[PDB]
Amino acid sequence: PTSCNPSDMSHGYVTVKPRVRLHFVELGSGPAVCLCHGFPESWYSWRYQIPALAQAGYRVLAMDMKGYGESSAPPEIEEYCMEVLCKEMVTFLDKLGLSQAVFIGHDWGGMLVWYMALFYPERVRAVASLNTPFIPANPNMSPLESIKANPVFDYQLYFQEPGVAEAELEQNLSRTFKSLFRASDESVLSMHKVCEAGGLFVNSPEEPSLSRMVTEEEIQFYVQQFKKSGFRGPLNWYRNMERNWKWACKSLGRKILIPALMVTAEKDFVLVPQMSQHMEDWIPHLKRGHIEDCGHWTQMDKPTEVNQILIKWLDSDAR
Amino acid sequence: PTSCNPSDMSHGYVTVKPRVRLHFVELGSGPAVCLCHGFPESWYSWRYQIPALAQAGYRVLAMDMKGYGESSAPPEIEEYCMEVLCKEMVTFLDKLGLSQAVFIGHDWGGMLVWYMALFYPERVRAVASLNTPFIPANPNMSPLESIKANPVFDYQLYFQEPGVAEAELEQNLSRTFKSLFRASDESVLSMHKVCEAGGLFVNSPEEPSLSRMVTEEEIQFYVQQFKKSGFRGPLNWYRNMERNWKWACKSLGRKILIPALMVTAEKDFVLVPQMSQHMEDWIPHLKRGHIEDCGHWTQMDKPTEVNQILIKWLDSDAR
Ligand SMILES: Fc1ccc(CCNCc2ccc(Oc3ccccc3)cc2)cc1
Ligand SMILES: Fc1ccc(CCNCc2ccc(Oc3ccccc3)cc2)cc1
Repeated sequence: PTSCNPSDMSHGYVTVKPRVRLHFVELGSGPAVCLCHGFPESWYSWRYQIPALAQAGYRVLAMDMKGYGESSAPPEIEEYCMEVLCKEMVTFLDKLGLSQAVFIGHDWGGMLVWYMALFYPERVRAVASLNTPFIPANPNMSPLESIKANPVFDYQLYFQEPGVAEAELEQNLSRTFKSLFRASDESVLSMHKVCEAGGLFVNSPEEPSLSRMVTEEEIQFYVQQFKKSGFRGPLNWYRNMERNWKWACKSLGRKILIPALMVTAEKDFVLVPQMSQHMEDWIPHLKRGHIEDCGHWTQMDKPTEVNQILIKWLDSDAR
Repeated sequence: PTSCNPSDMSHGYVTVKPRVRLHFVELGSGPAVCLCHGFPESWYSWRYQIPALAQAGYRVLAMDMKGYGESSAPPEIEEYCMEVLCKEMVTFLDKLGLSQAVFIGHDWGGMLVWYMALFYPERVRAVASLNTPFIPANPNMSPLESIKANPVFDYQLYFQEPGVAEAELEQNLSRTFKSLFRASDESVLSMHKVCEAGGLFVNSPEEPSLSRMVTEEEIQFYVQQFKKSGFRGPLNWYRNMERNWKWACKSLGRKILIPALMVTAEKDFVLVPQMSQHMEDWIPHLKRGHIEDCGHWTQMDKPTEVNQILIKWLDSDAR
């Protein structure tokens, strides 16, 4: 599928707060579709979707989320809680003069678009998440109790204290992204042996091989971007579990009423399909997509399939 | 009417050639409307139109034309001929993934959108010019002969040799813009005594008064921008008369077929309404607007009237 050359794009910048400006890439005409990547990614993670959606009749805005790439990376950890992040995206729409947009996210980005749909449905024409499900906040279950429940979520504990995961992730960026951006069958990480035996990459190859999903050129683009601000800002998306929990609790007792799409990935072994089992009771107008042989990095892994699911869903529920 | 605060806008950048990048301001959703200012202006000259068009259902892209503001200002004089300028605007659309846009221009910008309509009608949904008429090139009349015919066009002779007009225009920028941006009844310039008696401002007040059209704050914004690249780039739009003439001649014998609007200003004493007298024979689907009591700086002078004319015309001929 057609990808993007970064220098052949239109680049947009919007100031949402005094020292915070968001950067995005824009292509196409028609209804606005805002794409929100996950950790640790970039607008470039949507490179196979951007020209496909534009060609289908949509105006695509692919974000560099806060902390990433050309967007500002404020130092404070609380700048990366979901409450602040969502209101900045509302300001973003305001500054662009957009009454609403379609929101499509993946990973942390998918969590963000769910909460955009939940607290600002007025500004969200339609919402779609890849991998990330919407589970209502349990006001009786603290976040630490639920993380320290399912063992696959232990890498988030290693991500908590500032400076620790930054050091491992920044020490060699080419190794970091070549180790992460892999299909499920090529995976070199055990996300559970994380917090009692070194770190993320302690038992990974020092010079890992290049996944079938990516070229060397695409690895070096990610490498170049995370040389701008490093991994602190991206990691701070994990370091507000308790505030996100309290904020999410303030909405308990309301459903998401707008058109919605949930796309699950068979081989995403952390955000497993089954975690989405009962979103129908909270999201009455939910449509579904499901992709076989697809790991976590869904847009890179199965670009054709995701393109067909999104366009099919946009043409029937967003327009 | 609602204006714009510059820092509350979305700013876009597109690279159309190796050392040339165009800057624009963007607001709204709906059909694309590209606004192209004149000499010596800025995207800010459309400040009263941008929020009005967006509110009427249009996606506004207000350009900093080449040589101006935040857009690149290459040094070569030939970079500012109409042939190069128009193809860069085509590349601009390409990079944004826009099959076509509405083009609205004023002054030199209006000349540019006429030639966009003439050589690239496929990419122009509809075209509108304020003040600037479309007169077909006369292949028997050299440009110097026709300028040295009507005496009001003698300031263009003073603009020819590089460095001369730059010095007068840059010596005090606050004086330059306060002397230019005036209603017809407040005018301090005789554009004909230009080339045999000093220059543009030799018999103008050293500290001119502030026109009823503008505040001090708006003057200082123009002042701030023309501190970036100066007046050379803007002046170079006048220094390719013979190439524009030869290029325009290569199209003789064709009409402009697309929907079109010509807006004349009663008190524009250089681009007088009567210069547009016979554009109907070359532009069959031409609509007209006309604004009384309006000088050259049409968007600043009569903002309400221009807003009503454009929106009325867009809703019936562009959508
Ligand atoms: F190989 C890889 C590489 C990166 C990842 C990132 C996945 N993390 C996204 C995410 C989505 C929701 C989150 O909120 C919580 C928090 C606690 C419990 C349940 C949900 C926290 C993180 C996964 C595998
Ligand atoms: F007070 C002011 C301040 C600025 C201006 C600028 C007006 N100039 C725009 C323009 C439009 C077409 C042009 O092409 C020619 C060239 C020769 C003959 C006929 C048309 C040349 C310039 C006027 C009055």
